[PDB]
Amino acid sequence: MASMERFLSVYDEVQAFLLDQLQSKYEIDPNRARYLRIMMDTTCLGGKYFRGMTVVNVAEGFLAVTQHDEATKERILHDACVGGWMIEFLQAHYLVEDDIMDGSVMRRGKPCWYRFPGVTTQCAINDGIILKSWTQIMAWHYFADRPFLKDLLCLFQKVDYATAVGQMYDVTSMCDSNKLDPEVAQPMTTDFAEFTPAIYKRIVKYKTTFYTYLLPLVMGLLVSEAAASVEMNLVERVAHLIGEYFQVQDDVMDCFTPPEQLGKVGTDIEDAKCSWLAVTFLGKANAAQVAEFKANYGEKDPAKVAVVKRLYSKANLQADFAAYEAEVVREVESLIEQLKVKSPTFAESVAVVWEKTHKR
Amino acid sequence: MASMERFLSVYDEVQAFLLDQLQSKYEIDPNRARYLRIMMDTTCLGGKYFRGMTVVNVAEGFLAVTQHDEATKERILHDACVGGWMIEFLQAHYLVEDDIMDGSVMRRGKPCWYRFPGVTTQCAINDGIILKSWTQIMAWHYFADRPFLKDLLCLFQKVDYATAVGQMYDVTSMCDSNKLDPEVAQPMTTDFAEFTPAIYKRIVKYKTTFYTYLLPLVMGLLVSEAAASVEMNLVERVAHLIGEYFQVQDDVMDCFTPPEQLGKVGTDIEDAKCSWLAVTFLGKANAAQVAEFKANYGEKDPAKVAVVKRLYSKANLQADFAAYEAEVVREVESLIEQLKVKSPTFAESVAVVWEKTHKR
Ligand SMILES: CC[C@H]1CC[C@H](N2CCOCC2)CC1
Ligand SMILES: CC[C@H]1CC[C@H](N2CCOCC2)CC1
Ligand SMILES: [Zn+2]
Ligand SMILES: [Zn+2]
Ligand SMILES: [Zn+2]
Ligand SMILES: [Zn+2]
Repeated sequence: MASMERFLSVYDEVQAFLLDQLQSKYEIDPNRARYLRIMMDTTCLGGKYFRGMTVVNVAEGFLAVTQHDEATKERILHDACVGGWMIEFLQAHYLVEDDIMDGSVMRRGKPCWYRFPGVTTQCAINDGIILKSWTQIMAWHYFADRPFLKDLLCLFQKVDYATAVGQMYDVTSMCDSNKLDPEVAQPMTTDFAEFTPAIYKRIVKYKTTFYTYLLPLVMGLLVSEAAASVEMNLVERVAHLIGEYFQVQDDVMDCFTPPEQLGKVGTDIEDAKCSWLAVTFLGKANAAQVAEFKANYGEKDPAKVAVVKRLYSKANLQADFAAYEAEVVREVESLIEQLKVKSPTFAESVAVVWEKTHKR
Repeated sequence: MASMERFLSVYDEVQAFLLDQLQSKYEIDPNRARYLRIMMDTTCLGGKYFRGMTVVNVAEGFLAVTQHDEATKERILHDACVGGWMIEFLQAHYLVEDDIMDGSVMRRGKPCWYRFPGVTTQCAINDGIILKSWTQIMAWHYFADRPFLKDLLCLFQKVDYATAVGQMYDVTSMCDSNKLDPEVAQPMTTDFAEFTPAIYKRIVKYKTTFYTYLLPLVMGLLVSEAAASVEMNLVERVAHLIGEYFQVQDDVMDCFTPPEQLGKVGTDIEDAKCSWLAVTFLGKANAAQVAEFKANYGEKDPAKVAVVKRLYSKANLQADFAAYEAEVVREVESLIEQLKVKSPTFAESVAVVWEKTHKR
């Protein structure tokens, strides 16, 4: 059975489980069940399933090099699908709540869940809570007797928390740290002193890399009972690196990829986000250019946003991107090596992850 | 050591742990640590700590009848405090997100967290996520080697999910079930056919009783290693009953307790909530009164809200409350009995829970 077909089948099975348990154990009625099935489909399906599929792909790699009964291979693949769906639903939880937080209009060329006429923010916040609770219901049901249950739950729990901290770093990235104060409305930075490479790195590492790269790779190891084929410090370092790279790309596309191809109107400029472009720009600009950046950044006025766009386009940022890109290709290859020692299999999965990221 | 002093001390210890781990392991900076410490204090302190204190009180009851070393008594009390704080922080998570969902202004005579000038909804949604993640960080840290770890986590997980489902039942309680549809904006019910005792009961059971009553009692048993001193079906039935009773009181006070004494302007009438008053009113009203209720309910106009208030006050609802109150006193006493068999200790704790609820 092809891996995608398997992964999508398991969604139908998990959905049916969740909804069936709502009726048999939570006293739900058919119309509320239907609303939650619609919610589930709309918030969880539609992407490429990169994150869930990585869990499957890692597990399929160990299956080729490890002796097992047929029934065990099937169980391991089924566990990888369920775990992959836990990461997809975790993502979904975050997408729903982030879109509410940020006033987003569209994602994947379709309205944000909260903007659906019969949803509203009042329901969408809680819909998002339910999405994350589902991930735990899946874990406890499907993995109740698995030796990896504790490690999976503890790992999931740490990644979730990192992601939340990451969101906090992100939403506060345009404030002066020393000005943060629940009692006082937060002004945007005037100096941009906190738009550094290290600070950017901290945002991206927590907000994205933990859930997008670390968790799918390690989940694959956990369901394969194969955490000993790796040096965990290496899996960390490689995932952080691939993760950062991926966010840099999204940061560049927010600005420069047409809204139709992007699936949303990018607003990082008007939101004053600490993006790769703003940081990298500020790292090379002269005093006149820094002045002009400061006069136009984080402002809804399209002229001022077009001013920021002009500075970036004129600053030869492609040269900086290319150089960052060469250094990451370099470091990632070195990490794949250092992993190839213990597991050609895992190094190969990490190689494929890297390729899908690099080639998008 | 008095139990409250102990419980509050453990908060300072857990806070210090959480914040220290953010700095040593999540790369946090002092001003973001301060923002989260403020967040934590403002969202988690200020109530009576009924829910967390019940965990402690249950455990103190078993300590009086069970042989243990001093060091073990201290460990059990410390575990009960931590677990009690997990329920308090779970509550906090829900209060923060609910207040955002509902457009609330005040709770406990102070502004809702999201309304604080340097918070905003963009941050408060995620602050709420962090609050719930904290409960898991506490559990994994403090209970890492405890035999009850799995049962605690699985229980916590089910209660959380029930609470979320409960919120869904609550926010949709004024819609016709057959009209729920993410694609279509939801009109308020015109027939009130779903304002029944059974339906009300389903809302309250999921939204409130699981986290307020079931979880503190069972957590106390779990940390005491004492789940065998009880028939779990009885602990369930008694908690549902005490839980319903408590919500009926809050439903009555939303309407009839002055805003200064209540700590918020009650809006159940204008929100068209399926409250004990609306259900009980509709269960005894004549055709003329039902007409008048339908013409005035779920409307911001203070005259129409004062019209609903007049109907209730004229409908002799105190007679219905008194009768409900006698039947619950009756059934709760019967349940305490049925529990007294296996554990005078646990029956006594449940007796105290009941008294604190009944006497408020
Ligand atoms: C294309 C890169 C995107 C992927 C989605 C990322 N965040 C969405 C909301 O919170 C979770 C993570 C932001 C970067
Ligand atoms: C005095 C009774 C109150 C206690 C708080 C209840 N809910 C608040 C928001 O979600 C969690 C539960 C509503 C009833
Ligand atoms: Zn965001
Ligand atoms: Zn982006
Ligand atoms: Zn509410
Ligand atoms: Zn209320």
